[PDB]
Amino acid sequence: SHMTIQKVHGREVLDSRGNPTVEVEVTTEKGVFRSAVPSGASVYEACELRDGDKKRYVGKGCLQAVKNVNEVIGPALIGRDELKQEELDTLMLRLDGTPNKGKLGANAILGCSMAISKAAAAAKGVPLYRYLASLAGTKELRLPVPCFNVINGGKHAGNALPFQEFMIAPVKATSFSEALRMGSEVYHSLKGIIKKKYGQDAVNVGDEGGFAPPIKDINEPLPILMEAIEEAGHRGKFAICMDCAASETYDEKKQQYNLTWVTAEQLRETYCKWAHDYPIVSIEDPYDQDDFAGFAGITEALKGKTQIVGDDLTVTNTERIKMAIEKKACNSLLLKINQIGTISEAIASSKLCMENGWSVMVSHRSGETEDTYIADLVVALGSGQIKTGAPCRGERTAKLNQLLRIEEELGAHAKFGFPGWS
Amino acid sequence: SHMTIQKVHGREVLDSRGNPTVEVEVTTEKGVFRSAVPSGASVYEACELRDGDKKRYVGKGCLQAVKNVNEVIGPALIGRDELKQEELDTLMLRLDGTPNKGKLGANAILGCSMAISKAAAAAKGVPLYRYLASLAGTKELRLPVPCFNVINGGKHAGNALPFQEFMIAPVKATSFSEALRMGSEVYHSLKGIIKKKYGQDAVNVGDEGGFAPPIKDINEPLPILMEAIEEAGHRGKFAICMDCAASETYDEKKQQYNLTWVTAEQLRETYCKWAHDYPIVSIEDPYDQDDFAGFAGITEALKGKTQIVGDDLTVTNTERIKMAIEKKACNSLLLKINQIGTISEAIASSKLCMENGWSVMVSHRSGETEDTYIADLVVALGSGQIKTGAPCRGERTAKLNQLLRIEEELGAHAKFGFPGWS
Ligand SMILES: [Zn+2]
Ligand SMILES: [Zn+2]
Ligand SMILES: [Zn+2]
Ligand SMILES: [Zn+2]
Repeated sequence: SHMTIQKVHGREVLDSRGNPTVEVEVTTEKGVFRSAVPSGASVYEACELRDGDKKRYVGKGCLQAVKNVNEVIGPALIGRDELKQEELDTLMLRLDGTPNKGKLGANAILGCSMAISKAAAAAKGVPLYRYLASLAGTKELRLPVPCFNVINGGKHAGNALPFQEFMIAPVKATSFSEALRMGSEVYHSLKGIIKKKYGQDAVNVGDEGGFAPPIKDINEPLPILMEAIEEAGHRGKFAICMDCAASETYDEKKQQYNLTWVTAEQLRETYCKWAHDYPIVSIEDPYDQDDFAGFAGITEALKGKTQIVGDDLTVTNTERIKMAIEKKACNSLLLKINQIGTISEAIASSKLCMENGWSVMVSHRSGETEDTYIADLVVALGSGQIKTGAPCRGERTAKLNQLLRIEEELGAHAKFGFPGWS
Repeated sequence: SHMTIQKVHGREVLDSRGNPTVEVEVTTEKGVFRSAVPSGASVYEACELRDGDKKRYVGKGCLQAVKNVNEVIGPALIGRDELKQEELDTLMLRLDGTPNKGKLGANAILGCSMAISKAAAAAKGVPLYRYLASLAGTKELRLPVPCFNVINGGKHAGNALPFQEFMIAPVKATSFSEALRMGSEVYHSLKGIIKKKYGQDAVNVGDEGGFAPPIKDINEPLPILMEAIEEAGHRGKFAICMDCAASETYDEKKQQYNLTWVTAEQLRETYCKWAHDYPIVSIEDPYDQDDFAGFAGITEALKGKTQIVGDDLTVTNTERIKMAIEKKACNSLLLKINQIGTISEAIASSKLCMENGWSVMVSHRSGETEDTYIADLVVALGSGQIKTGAPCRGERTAKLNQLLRIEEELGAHAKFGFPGWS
């Protein structure tokens, strides 16, 4: 019939770091719907298909993934009812036939899954976040507390700092508008504080908009963030979220954490000390991707005070998530749609986790685009936690602006934040 | 009647640096059309209205500008035919009544002018760039050579480098696709070259996605860019564009250029030496905003080999442009829509310049957004020269991706590049 999918086309585009990624457009009677796939540039993840042709983009081309969209998936979608998300996502999973989307590519299937949901939402006559909420059966929509990336370390910075991300979050804000503003003002106080204590050539930013100051000391980042919060004029209104990415400094051969050498229990120490002294309400990957025992041991320890977020642990993987749920290895799931492959599965994983008392933090990827899907997504799941970078760089601010638009659209009574952090 | 403007709404959003700016939406029977205003964070420019309220965004709020959209311009636009660009833009100029748009604000009028053109294009049934080309009477559309920002100096970097921007341009590319790819690959070779000669904590990027290495030497940037071009594998396919922003180091009290102290004729020297030895096909603001005599003296000197681009000289100002045209102070106009205020005037200035043999380089602003208007604009004017930053950072890549979409849409026969640089 009529209101059916008419065209499906994919193409190569650049992400925020100059690397190619996939973009898909689904055309229907109501228009053209386009979605772009994020990239993290980093085993449990769904397969991201790259050309590997050193002649183009240093082998990072996505021509094969685009081709799979234009030649295999697209033609199977022509004529189909875009309203059937689960049915269409299932078709693509079956079209691929492998557990990790290795034949067609997760970066080929995801663009389609996303664009389909956008076309279906338009067909229904409601914004994306509303269509996705009904899809996820979400009872209450809500604007998330944005966790802004402001200080980099580890593999991220040519620093003396081992841990990865240091974030600030306006938990006490009463609206996303105020939240975004506060985050912004603090980000600027920080820029000025870092320029004074490290120099002008120290405020340039990393992939996520945050700073990578030459921090040569480990108990320096937290206090500097408190000072920036203080100076911005928002003392007591923020909390802190960390992403240790502890795997990047762990080798079993030693069962060591070279920060110098420290171990787990001798690590669960630094954490507790930082979670007792600072308002750190969330720690991501405090341990290695497989140190389950250590994972669950820091989860019940900091329970009620600091959520433990799984990333290199859950890798947004179904099997991996259930292993974590069973061993209580963590209580917060970082949701990266491109690590799983489809929206039906992404939503399924969020629901499974929330059903087990877990919280969900929707996040971006190191390599983002002007795409704003996760903005509508985080609101549709009503999780109240998202991480799309510092309030700097277009691929980050595009999401923050979309959240502003969603709030305005919902009205003064729109709910804001994570109830456990307010 | 029917296909008329139904709603006009403005709001505050964040640009790529965390600072507020204006965004406008024009709703018609065919949909919602939104455009965001760029910001350069820097006398001849049209007025950018800021709140000046230190309580919000350090006085950078744009509530007054948004309010002017929602309360003065918007209501005057309800019911109007969006097809009449010049008529509607003229109305807004008259609504403001001041030569510099100081009553309503250039950042209030521009969003409206832009969104109106988008709504009119949809009403006509053609993409934005096509509607704008007919509006500008452009005879031949063409994809521009992108001039990528890769090395920062002056007020831009805590460098020992005085001059502002150093850009690379794939002039010999045969298509925008190839152009974007080459630019990207070189950008990556550069990242690796700079990391080796300056360190890991030296590849973080500036506002425009480029690098601000600790270059402590002045004849270092050019050779490093040639090396990066060479290594990427595109020897002889690139050219170089510079933005001296010579005003930032000039004080008449002295009539000096503190690079140390050098003068004009003793500056026109370094330029010539760099334009004789390197493939520098374009120099922006080689002199102070008022050193006309020096401006025209370097224009006929490097004529045929290196275009002289006016920025702090022309400030996209009508009166300023005519003074330059008369004295042959330069031959290339940097086009910044938010420096003038409306699309009719922006297009008028481009046509006036091209009619006098000048070239036109459409550009972004230090503070951009996920907006992609200038992508369709540069193509609509058929100038073949645009500058939207390095192939890094979403507010820059969003434009580069839009250009990719425009090319694909035009077809294999689509023209690419600036004929004088090919
Ligand atoms: Zn990170
Ligand atoms: Zn992580
Ligand atoms: Zn610049
Ligand atoms: Zn300039």
